Amino acid sequence: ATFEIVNRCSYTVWAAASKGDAALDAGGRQLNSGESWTINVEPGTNGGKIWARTDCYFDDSGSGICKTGDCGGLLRCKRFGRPPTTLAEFSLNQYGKDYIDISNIKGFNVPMNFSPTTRGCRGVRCAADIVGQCPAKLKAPGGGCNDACTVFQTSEYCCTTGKCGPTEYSRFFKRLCPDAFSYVLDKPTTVTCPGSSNYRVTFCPTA
Repeated sequence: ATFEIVNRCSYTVWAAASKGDAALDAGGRQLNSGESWTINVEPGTNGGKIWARTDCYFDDSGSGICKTGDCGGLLRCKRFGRPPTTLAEFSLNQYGKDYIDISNIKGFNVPMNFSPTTRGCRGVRCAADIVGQCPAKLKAPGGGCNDACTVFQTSEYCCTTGKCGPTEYSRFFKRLCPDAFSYVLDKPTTVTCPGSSNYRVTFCPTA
């Protein structure tokens, strides 16, 4: 499958794509405002994620740091990024279907549209100003809005026992972005697409 990753933000983003134990394609790249990066993801990929990182500095060897979404200080991510990270999530070619979603379970840093470029299913979007509205206790100093599990580390926020309910913090994410997961047992906002669809992730889709 092919994914076009488009930075519509007015600021530079460092895109990342990983399946947790390995990079997808090159795994990461600088995207200036307006730049597009097309990657090839292998059919049958399970648990892929795409996200944006902000305020990064890297050297020549590709080591450095980002203020949101850092993946162990590498430009080319091999594993997942440090919250807060708005997450595009996908599993491809699972019994003839593709499954996509946007997730706020690891917080929010950049607004995002996640849409197919082929036919047969709708896209999902989380483009509200979650950072600006972020509750005081969840604001990440580096920018972005942390999830309650990252901040407080309780069984309720992290759904550690497999049972947990909505919280005042999860309801904040859900009210601004109903189409994204707000906690682990949120009623699924997953979209079912035909197998081997193609996709576009757009950062800052409206502004």
